[PDB]
Amino acid sequence: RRDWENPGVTQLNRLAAHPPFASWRNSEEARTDRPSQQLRSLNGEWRFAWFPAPEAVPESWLECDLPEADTVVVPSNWQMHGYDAPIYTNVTYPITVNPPFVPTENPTGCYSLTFNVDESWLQEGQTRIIFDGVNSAFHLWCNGRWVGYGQDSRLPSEFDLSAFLRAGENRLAVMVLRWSDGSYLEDQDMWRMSGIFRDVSLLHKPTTQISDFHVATRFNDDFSRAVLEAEVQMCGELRDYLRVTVSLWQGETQVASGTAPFGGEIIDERGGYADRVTLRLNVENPKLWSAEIPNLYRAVVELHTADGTLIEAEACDVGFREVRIENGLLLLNGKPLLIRGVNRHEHHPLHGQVMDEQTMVQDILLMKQNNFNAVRCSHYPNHPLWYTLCDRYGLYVVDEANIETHGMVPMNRLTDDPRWLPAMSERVTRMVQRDRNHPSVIIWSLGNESGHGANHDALYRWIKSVDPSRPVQYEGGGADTTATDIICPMYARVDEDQPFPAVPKWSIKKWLSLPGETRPLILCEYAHAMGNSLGGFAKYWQAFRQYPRLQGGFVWDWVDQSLIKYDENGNPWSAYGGDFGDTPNDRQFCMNGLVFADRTPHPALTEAKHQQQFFQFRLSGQTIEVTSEYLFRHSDNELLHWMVALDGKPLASGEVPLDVAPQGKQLIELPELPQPESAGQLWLTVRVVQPNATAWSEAGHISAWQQWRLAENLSVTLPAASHAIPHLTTSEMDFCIELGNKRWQFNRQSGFLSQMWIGDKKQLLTPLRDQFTRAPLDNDIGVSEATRIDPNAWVERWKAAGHYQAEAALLQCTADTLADAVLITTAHAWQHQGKTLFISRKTYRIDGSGQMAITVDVEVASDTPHPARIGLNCQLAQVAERVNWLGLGPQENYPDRLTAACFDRWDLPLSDMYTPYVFPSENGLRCGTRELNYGPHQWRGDFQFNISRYSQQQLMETSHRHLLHAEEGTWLNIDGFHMGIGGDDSWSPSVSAEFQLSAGRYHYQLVWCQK
Amino acid sequence: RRDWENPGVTQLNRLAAHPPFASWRNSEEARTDRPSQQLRSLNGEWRFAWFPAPEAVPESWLECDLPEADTVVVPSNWQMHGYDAPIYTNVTYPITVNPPFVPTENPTGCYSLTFNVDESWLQEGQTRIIFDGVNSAFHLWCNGRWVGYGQDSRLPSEFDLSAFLRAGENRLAVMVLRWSDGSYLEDQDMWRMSGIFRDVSLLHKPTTQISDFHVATRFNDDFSRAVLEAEVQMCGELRDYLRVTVSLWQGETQVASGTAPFGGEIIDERGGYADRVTLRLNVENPKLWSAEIPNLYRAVVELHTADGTLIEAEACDVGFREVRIENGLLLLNGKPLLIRGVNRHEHHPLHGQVMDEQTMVQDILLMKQNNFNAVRCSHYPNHPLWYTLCDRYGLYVVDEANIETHGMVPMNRLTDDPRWLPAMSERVTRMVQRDRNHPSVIIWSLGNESGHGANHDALYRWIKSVDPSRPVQYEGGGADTTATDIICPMYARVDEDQPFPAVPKWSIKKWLSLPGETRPLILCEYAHAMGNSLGGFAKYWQAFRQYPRLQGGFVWDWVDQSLIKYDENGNPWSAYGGDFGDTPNDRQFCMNGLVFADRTPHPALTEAKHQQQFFQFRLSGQTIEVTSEYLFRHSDNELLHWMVALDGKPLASGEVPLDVAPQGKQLIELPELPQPESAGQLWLTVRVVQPNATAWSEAGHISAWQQWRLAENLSVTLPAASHAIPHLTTSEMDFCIELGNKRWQFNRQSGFLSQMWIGDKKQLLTPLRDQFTRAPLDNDIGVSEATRIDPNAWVERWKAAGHYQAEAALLQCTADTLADAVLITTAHAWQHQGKTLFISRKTYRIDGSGQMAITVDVEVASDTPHPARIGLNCQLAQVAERVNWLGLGPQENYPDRLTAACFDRWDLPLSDMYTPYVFPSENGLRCGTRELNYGPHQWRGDFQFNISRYSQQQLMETSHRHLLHAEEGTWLNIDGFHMGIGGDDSWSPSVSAEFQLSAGRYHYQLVWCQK
Repeated sequence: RRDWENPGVTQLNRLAAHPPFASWRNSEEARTDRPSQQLRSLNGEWRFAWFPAPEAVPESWLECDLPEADTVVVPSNWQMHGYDAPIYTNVTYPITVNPPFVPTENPTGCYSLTFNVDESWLQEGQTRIIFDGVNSAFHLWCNGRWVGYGQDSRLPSEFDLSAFLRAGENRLAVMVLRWSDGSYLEDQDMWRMSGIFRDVSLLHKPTTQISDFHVATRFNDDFSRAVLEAEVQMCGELRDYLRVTVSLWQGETQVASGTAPFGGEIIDERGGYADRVTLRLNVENPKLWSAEIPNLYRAVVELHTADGTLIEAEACDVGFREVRIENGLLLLNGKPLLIRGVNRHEHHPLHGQVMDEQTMVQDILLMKQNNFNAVRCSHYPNHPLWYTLCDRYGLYVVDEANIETHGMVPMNRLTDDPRWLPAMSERVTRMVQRDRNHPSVIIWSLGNESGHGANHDALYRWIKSVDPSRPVQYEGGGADTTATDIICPMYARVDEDQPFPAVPKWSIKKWLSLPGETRPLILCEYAHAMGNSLGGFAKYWQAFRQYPRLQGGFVWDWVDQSLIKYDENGNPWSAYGGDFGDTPNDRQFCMNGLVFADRTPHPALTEAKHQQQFFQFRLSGQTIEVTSEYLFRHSDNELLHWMVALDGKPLASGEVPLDVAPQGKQLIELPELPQPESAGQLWLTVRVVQPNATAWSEAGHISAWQQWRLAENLSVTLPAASHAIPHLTTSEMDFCIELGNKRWQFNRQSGFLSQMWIGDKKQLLTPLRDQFTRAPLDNDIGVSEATRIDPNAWVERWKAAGHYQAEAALLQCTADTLADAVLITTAHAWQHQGKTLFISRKTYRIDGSGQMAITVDVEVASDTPHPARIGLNCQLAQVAERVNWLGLGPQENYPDRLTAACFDRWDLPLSDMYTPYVFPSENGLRCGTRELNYGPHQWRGDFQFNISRYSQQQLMETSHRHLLHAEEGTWLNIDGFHMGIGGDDSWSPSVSAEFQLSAGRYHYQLVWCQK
Repeated sequence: RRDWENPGVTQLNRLAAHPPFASWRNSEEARTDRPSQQLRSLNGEWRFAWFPAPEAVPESWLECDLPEADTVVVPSNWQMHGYDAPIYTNVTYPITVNPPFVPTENPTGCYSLTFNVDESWLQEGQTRIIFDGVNSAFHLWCNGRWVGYGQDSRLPSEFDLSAFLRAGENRLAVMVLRWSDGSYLEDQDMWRMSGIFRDVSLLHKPTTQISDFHVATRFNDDFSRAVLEAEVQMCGELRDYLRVTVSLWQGETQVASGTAPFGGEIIDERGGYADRVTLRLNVENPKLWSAEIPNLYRAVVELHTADGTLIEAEACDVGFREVRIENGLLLLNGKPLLIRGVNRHEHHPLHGQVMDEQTMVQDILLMKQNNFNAVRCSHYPNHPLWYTLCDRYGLYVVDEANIETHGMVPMNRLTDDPRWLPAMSERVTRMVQRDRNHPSVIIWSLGNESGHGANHDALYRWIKSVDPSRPVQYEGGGADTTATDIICPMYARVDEDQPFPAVPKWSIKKWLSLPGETRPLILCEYAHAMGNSLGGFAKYWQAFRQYPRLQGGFVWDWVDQSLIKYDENGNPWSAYGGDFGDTPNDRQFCMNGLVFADRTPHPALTEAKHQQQFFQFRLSGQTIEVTSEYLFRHSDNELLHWMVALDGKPLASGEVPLDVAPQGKQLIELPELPQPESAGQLWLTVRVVQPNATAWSEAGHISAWQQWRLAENLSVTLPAASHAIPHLTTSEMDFCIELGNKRWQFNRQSGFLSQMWIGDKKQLLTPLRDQFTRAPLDNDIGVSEATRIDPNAWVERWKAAGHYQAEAALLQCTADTLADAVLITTAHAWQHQGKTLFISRKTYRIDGSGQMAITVDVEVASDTPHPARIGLNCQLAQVAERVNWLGLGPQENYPDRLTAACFDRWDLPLSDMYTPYVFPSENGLRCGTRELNYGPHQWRGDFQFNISRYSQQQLMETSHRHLLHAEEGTWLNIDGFHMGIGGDDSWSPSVSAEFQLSAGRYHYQLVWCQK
């Protein structure tokens, strides 16, 4: 029999799902969550062998381990050890589509563990083994005797070893298969790997047990009285002296308690359950749970006797909150939620898909510090410690079933087939049976990207039947199906519509206004941050804040899924799909996160932080309206620090303590602000600072900020008459301008500034030319490769029009001396295959004071695709350690993503000016720049600059950041106009028309001097 | 592995469910439903062995059959052959309740078949084997090689034998187990048996196949234009030249056709199914299908090539009807249905649960002739020929899934467990996949008596998701759960409420009026006809006709489930639970049908026929309002025959042709009716006669009848002065009265009429005494046995009060001669343990003309339970061949069940006066009797008489009808007052207060003479 090739068999001799059990024998040890000695961890050094097929495994492995097998640590994935190549694929299945049959070449991992069991465990009670996760299917042997079979990969599999274990030395043998019929339900967009990637534990229970318990909370309209209903299910012999005690604790203080004997209410004509008992505990003025204030209680269920002798104890964490939907609005504790969620994949920086507590805690801290209040367990149930840490730290959790058949054509082939109805149920129901006691979990999810079938509807309303306390959602079928209470499309745009046949993604504002539609909209996936991305996030959050039924969404996604490889010298470097020999692969589409693999923040994280602030600011006159977006907490750990700056020079500042009610308004009256008579723009900047240290933040954390323009003083002063005039000399090929120390040289053949001299030091390695092309971004490329070309992609439209190939032709290059200046007029045109795309007309005025003023007028054809860039390009010959600039910063910003950057004077190291994206592209641009100082050079005007050690040509050719080599000198790109980056999705043109260079005529002025 | 003890494994290598396939290779052979040679019947002589356990089966059976094995016919049940004892149980499981484990003693039947397969079948195509039903689980071997495993019992199991079959001699070996884990879902109230009880077939298909097809009909508001949507699914290689033709035929006339290549509409983001194709055929003025006019079309689906070469053809029957629910009303074709349904168990008279076409046709004819328009497939899917015969003959079908866990405590133990969610789905989904193309099936059913769980809800709304064309219902959980569109309680009463805890059965009129309730009410089970039963049916149908949302119900049930045993002389006799050694058993609760096991009608069938007439009559003045209850047919084969009778003597009659629109009204004006001056009551009787022969009825069938009282002539004449006076002689112990030939003798010790003499022939074997007790009915006993006594049962209240034990005490017995008569006054009292229950005072007047007038006054105590009877009892010494009576008849009727019997003069054989109920009880009563003639004796008055050869004492002692022996003479019971029989249920007191003898004082007069 081949159980891995049959969807009707998903388990053999596997125990029922339940909430996590520690099997305490002391109620005080359960209350404080002390470790239980009845639970043993089998994590550690296991013996491992690899085989190309399960049939190649010798049967002598069932008796003793092979001498040729290696020692590995469990949990791990054997693709991170050299036994296989991890396979990255987005939509296409990594195997031949032929359900439910897998290829004969099925990689097999044979794990073995030799251990000992105490004799007290064997005399009484039941001993079970728990596998928290095995990818994908596995067969279990205990002492050479077959125990059972498991198929699911993200839910624990539990087997009874009481009749298998022996005193002394015991050997457990697990045969794990890479591919199974369940892998057809596991088409998630991640790295496909395999192995025992989660914890292995051994649990000992008494003869009579606490088999299950369900804890629910019911409230009134005011949330001042609460009823905790705890229903307890036992296994074993029914005895009249058996009693249960349900105790609720806040810290060390008992709040409520209840003791009843076994026996339930009459339900049917035959009676009720004799092995179940329900307890109703009344709580007066409970402390409600939320993402703002995570108030937690400890619920201890003690199965004992009438004498008071404790048999067993099970403890859990209970949060008094109630999540429901009324009037098309999702309410938690009676208040409409605004979801600031993010999609999270379980990707360890070093160990692949093996998750520990440290990475969970770090990820939670960076999400909470960046104003994220929710998280999506995508696309599978997570590690049960993740949920507990979410309850402790206060994050909303959307628990999603491990179902995805994105590679099926059509996508609902398996979900409409009743033959796959059992197996899918085993991936849904058990999940609920594991996670219905966590208050962090507020929304159940059927899965992702599986079309719409009747199995989805059946499992959906099954969850509605068993657990009415949580709303449940599903994307497939167009996000309007009967299988969702919450509208959750992926990558739907704010204003424009994209009507695909029979699954149209209408705009969210239009979607809410459709005839007969009532449900709230929370985006399951939006704002694809794949590389240099996340443009239009301000539009998304403006729509969220303006519309009551637009309640936020989940950003895709948190962390890049890149794997560490090593070069010839052993230096580590991040790698993506296709770097391990896996073919076919979706090349860099595994990196969509807001942080790097080592949890280094991207510049997009600052924009996400600014757009998700819980404090909104409105400057009117000289007063500030501060509006809270907290729903349950008072502003008790926040103060407003304001400052006024004249062109980056501070003038006045102050600190005001914030006292704002939840979703309330506060007025702050600033003192008499300075009124300078010096030229420049006055900027008012406010920041919200937390003085005390929270469990997730440190003392002085900035949670919100805002900037406005105050009164402006335009400069009307005139420069003094420079005593020296520039000498202009005309050669047969060059124009040479002297000002004593400073010498400019223009080449009359190319028409560009050939060379600059200060003393005898050359300053330009390449001439100052025009640039209308950038290194293509991940949003620009989309899903277009060399083999398959997408004509809608921006990079393909640019290279089809010859933007990367067009050659500059010199139309005019004249020079003439003025009274106190030398005037250089140039005029070029860029042509491709006889078609003129761009025409540049520049005027260089060299004054006697030393400044060189460049006026640039660019004509762009309307029929050619809109250029990504209009500016200048040169390579300086000097590498300076510091870069100074008066402008927006200090992070990377773009025309469609700049609301987070503040206008000030920023000084940064040169290496900080380059964003180390794994896939090289355009990066490091700083918008709104009024002044730029680098070495001896100073540039003034209004421009967007990026300064780096890598040319745009090198950034275009190179596919990995570790292959980049620093070039001689420093590459500078000053641009009059720059095009937005997009970010609605990464397979369609996402740049809005307001951020496209579509005017046709552009003008910009620069001043180049030596400070 | 023990697959029969694991709910996660319900099949192994079993093919998907589909509508029935014949695999035609000629479209004309498919259109006419000619037999297909690609389908072979394996029914016939198989080799069979019996084993106490599957482990006791030798493996040599896998190679060749055992020499000790017998030859049986397939299909059959081996409990009908002596290998096992069939077990009857109602609620208690026949095995130890320990799911999913069955006892080690599991009876095993090993079937073997040796056959041959043509070599043309092996060269090309796929050969499969179909088991239409195997009870319960089975393992299959072909030529000694294991093929698969099946678990379901009422749905076909199909296995692929293409890679197993060989040229020449092939052997198939089936191991069938009596008990499995699926038997926990098979707790239906029937005879538990086992074996291959349905057909076994072998089907041959090509390489490319028609795997499935779904046919649906969509209408407009008028039902004049129809769209037939036929969706076709194929298996095999996808070729561009493959085409499908969907042809619709009415007789030999093609109505519509459509041809399209394979390829469907775009459904998801990945596209659509390339192996599916949908055809939309427009039909102009279709002939709608209903139970009144079953208009059928033949739909032929031909998979062929572009050249026109036919590959394969599949044909089905299509009825254009649309069943929906609006405004809380169930509409078929826009008209509100009034269900006249009945519950049917598949019980063959001789072969147990093996159903053939003859029994189906006969059952359908008796249902349609008795005004039944619907049937419930309870509690399991039926034989696929049953549905086809229902479409041909026009019966509505409620298809019910094979799920019932009535023995679980609580009843929803398995249906709330997600672990049983897969298996239950395999019993639901596949059923739909077999029966969604039959227009006879109008209502889907999840099952019966399983409580309410989340699995019921999930499967319910799964059926809603796949098949919206039919409403779907479920009883469990109190019949108000979210798992029903149609309210279907069992045995809910018309007016009185019975509030069980958490599952109350409120009265239907009150149920419809509950706050927030909207759905229509159709009773799934009502009017329990267990033996002498079905009282209050008139109340049920009055409630159905008065209330628009009360749309009828299903009577439980059609046929008695009794098995034929043989005595010492080989004479067959019907037997019930406990007659085969099965213990525990529910003794005669298997016989609840309206017909006997040999399809002999019970007297209750006449009442069912009269209460379900499609014609209602209202007499006003001398005109008759005839109202049709047909919804789709015109009265084209009906005429009204009226007659007027004076005390059973016909006077005038006539025949009027009926011309009534559907649910219309017609006035019939009778001619000048006779006006007799003779004494007596005039009765007007109307009958609806069908002159022509329908497919289900014969020429002259009576479908409805009604009777009214016309003007009455009270008798004021005086009897003549008799010349002779009776001589009265007083003895020391007797009173003797002479009238020449006729001599009466009263015993002065007992006070009763001791003897009657005509000539020298004695006429009484026992004296004429009072009787206040009857042989207890099945409704009177209820669920009370000798071991467990139910105090609420009527028989236990009667025997606890001493009604069957009370002794008559003589208070007064006097005699005195009158002028022309002799007057005998008697007065008794019945006492038990010093408590007087009844007091009888009789007056016997013996006139000189010959008549003996008896006036009886009975006083009944109020605190004692109300007697079932108040009348006289005697045993005549003469057995006459004929019984004549002027009164209601000619069938058995009772005070609460008499609306079907007509008042006339009926002459019947004596053997016809005894109803042969299998469990003996009170029977043969005739109500409203004005005159009774038997031998030389004549009785006049108003009384209820039953005349038989068996005493009430013998009917009480004896438990089987074959043990009854005819006594000397003839037992006669003339009763002044009789108590109703009940029939709302058979476990509670169902007799209404208006039919109980609760007045306290009663009076009746009789006249005894010699005609």
